[PDB]
Amino acid sequence: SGFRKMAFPSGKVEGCMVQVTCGTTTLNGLWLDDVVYCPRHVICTSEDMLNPNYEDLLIRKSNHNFLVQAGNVQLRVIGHSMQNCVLKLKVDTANPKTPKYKFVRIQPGQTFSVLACYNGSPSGVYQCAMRPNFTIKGSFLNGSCGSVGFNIDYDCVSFCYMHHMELPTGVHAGTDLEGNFYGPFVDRQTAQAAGTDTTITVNVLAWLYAAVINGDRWFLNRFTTTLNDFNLVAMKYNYEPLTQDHVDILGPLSAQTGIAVLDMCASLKELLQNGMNGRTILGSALLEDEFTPFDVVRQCSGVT
Amino acid sequence: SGFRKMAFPSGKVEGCMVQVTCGTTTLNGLWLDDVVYCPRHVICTSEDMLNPNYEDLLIRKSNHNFLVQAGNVQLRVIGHSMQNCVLKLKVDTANPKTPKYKFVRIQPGQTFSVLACYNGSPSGVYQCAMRPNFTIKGSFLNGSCGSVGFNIDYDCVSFCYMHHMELPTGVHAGTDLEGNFYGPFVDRQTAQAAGTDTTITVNVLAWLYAAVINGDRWFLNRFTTTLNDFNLVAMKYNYEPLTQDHVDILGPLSAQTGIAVLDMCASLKELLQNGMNGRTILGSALLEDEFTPFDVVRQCSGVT
Ligand SMILES: O=C(Nc1cnccc1CO)[C@@H]1COc2ccc(Cl)cc21
Ligand SMILES: O=C(Nc1cnccc1CO)[C@@H]1COc2ccc(Cl)cc21
Repeated sequence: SGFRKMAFPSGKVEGCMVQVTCGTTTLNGLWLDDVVYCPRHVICTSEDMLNPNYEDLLIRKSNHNFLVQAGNVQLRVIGHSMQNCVLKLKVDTANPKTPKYKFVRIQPGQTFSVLACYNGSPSGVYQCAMRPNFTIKGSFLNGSCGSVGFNIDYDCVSFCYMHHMELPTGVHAGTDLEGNFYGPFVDRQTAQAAGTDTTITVNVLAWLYAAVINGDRWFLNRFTTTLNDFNLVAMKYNYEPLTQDHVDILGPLSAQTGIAVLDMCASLKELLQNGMNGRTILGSALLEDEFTPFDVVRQCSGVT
Repeated sequence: SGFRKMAFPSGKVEGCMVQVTCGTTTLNGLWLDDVVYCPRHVICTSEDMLNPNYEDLLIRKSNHNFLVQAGNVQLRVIGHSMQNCVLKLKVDTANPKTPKYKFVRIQPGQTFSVLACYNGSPSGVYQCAMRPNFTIKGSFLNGSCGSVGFNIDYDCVSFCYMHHMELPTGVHAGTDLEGNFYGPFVDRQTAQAAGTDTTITVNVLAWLYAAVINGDRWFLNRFTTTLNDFNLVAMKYNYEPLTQDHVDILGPLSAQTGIAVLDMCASLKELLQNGMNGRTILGSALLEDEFTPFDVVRQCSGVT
């Protein structure tokens, strides 16, 4: 009973957080095995962030300039390299708390948990979606750079995001763990356009299924629609066009509830065209798109 | 930049979760030092839950009937006692992962994080408020009993909630860590009235301050109100009456933003009387009451 915006338990990731300091800049690093990963802009001053030449800035740094600390534990840096927008600091000690892990580049519309950190110390955990425009709407202040996003599949942490920047619009941008930005962003203090964003249709439908499962059913109607008709409505309301691949991933929810995917699309069509009429769905007065169909299945079945 | 419903990092609590089995019933326990705490209904069958005589049911149980497991680790039970609605199982080994901790009974309107667990394994973490009627609107399925709610103040975990029951309305009830229920509830399968609930006014005001801090300002107006006038509106809309104690705790947010508490009350008054007019505040289309003023200060300053 009930449905919440749930994050993965963060313990496995907390054990990996370290503080990295280079010169006067301090941010967070991720210590996995004998490597610490962090945003390459740890090597910049504020003066450098205008248009940093990272290759030249890194050439002025030696292993001993990267101060890495995990609480009392001071790590000895024996190598450094830049890969895209991340620095990889080789340390002489493998992290004893390294969980089973993978580095994954997530697709837009997928969800993940963020462990917000400051000075290498975890402050909170929240779940969010990678927007279709490759930004995330997080909660990050100065010092949060290097905080990571992840998913967990039994004992394996799949790291998918490392925080780098807040855009002038207040939304967030970052990279995968190989240092490649999600979206068109560059690690420089310049105003940068985030694309037109859309609502993640398949996630809204998944959440409507979660609502029916939990007893919020008022939005179910006597109608049906087609993918074509539904996509005309999706385009009008800036929703992602629904494909057969999205219908296929909604199969388990359709099977469990007995509500055909296109019938749920007709409920979503009516909600887009008429609004919620002052009512709520799972405690929300808007259509929620931060739950994937897999998240709904996991939460509704009790997966650990 | 940004404001999210953030939970505390759950690692310190994950290290305390164990599975407790008595007969055919399995639920979660909390292993702190050499004691495992769990709901006393672990000693019931479904047949017993109608009107259990817990004293008589526990008399039929010996230490060896309580099977406590923490992954591979099997714990040896050397004592058992019932305190209110919790069982305390003394084990021969202190939990090496016991964090610094306290047991606290929270007040209605306070917030905390829940680590939802099944079979002693953590599945997710979310933040919620203890409703003014002493229920919580969580996400719990069968097997989640014994999952705990907590807050963290630097290195100290204050445990405040242990999950026991889902009411027929789909809301949740549980106890403090001394086994005293929050609210009028009893651990028996009988339909039980949860009181009339109200919206946590001081938390809505705190969240409006968080909104202004983050740039959502459209709801600020040219008006002011008084505590008396505001409380007539609060009563009409089923909000908690605002007191000077609530105004006092909003002091830091008022000081930081320069918006007097009674001016923010006039914005809240206009939102109650006129609705949101199809607009949103911090990504919500309703007035959010699950952030306390302390939560807003912590999140807006970056506390670890
Ligand atoms: O954005 C930043 N930090 C930040 C991140 N998240 C949240 C807040 C902040 C600073 O208030 C810094 C300041 O400007 C740049 C430009 C490029 C990069 Cl890669 C990083 C930064
Ligand atoms: O409520 C329960 N479990 C539960 C909790 N949270 C979520 C779901 C469930 C079961 O679906 C069980 C079944 O009925 C009773 C009556 C009294 C108590 Cl103390 C416990 C229980």
